[PDB]
Amino acid sequence: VTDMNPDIEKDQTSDEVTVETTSVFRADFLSELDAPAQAGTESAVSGVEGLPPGSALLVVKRGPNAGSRFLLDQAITSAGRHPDSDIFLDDVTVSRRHAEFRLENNEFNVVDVGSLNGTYVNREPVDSAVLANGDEVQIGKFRLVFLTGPKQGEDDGSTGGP
Repeated sequence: VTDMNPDIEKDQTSDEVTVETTSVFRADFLSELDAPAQAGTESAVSGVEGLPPGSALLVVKRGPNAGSRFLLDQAITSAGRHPDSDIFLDDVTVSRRHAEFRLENNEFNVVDVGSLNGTYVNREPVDSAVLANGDEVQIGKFRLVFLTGPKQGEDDGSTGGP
């Protein structure tokens, strides 16, 4: 103890405990959200928001880790602080998982199991909310919006030449 070259005979002042709780901050209570501003935007060239190739994903728009996603290409992914799952958000903020996006009834959903910062989905706490088009979920302290091909049915159309 007191390693890393004992020549550094310096501490803060005292104390030892700092990370007793998985890290708290930013969560869907005070900041990021602020107003019901829903961003109706597609992924530039598209093809990764309206995706029905047997896969769908929630993607964290922005929020501490940001840039992330639940891959629901498999029947269920653990979402949050994860050494090994799929959706890891910094792996420092969430109680291992806020949710696991379980596919039941052909629908992917977020199952709240208690996340450290707090669980919300569209400003409301739920049990298991369906992967939807454009809506976003709070896991810990990140804003995670989900997209998928399924929406209103897919009638298919290759005929579109004016």
